[PDB]
Amino acid sequence: EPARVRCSHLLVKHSQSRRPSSWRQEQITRTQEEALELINGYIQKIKSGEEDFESLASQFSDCSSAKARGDLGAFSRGQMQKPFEDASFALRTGEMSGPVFTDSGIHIILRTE
Ligand SMILES: *c1ncc([N+](=O)[O-])c(N(CC(C)(C)C)[C@@H]2CCS(=O)(=O)C2)n1
Repeated sequence: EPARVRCSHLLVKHSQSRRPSSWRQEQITRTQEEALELINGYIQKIKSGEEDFESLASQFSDCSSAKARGDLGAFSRGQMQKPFEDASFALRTGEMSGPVFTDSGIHIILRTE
């Protein structure tokens, strides 16, 4: 394990997220059940090749990271929410997580460095 990893991510918020608003939608109205459907449907399109992960993150991620195509940069442990941190460090570079639940919402993660 390295001291830091670099990941991109796509976040789908829901109405019970920590902050139920984003850059692309002033009030998040969708249920967590609908947030996961989207996450799972993004995963299948990324696996089929129909969709590109960073194109999707730049259009639909409810996180400000979307303006950088999903990239967060490099981070060590002790910084992000534990579920995101653990999931990110359990990835090989170039590997894409399944769903990841944090207080912010539901995440797909892709380790790059
Ligand atoms: C979304 N876009 C950017 C970004 N960031 O600036 O790193 C985050 N972010 C970190 C902050 C705490 C907002 C600085 C996420 C918070 C939830 S997370 O653990 O998935 C990382 N989010």
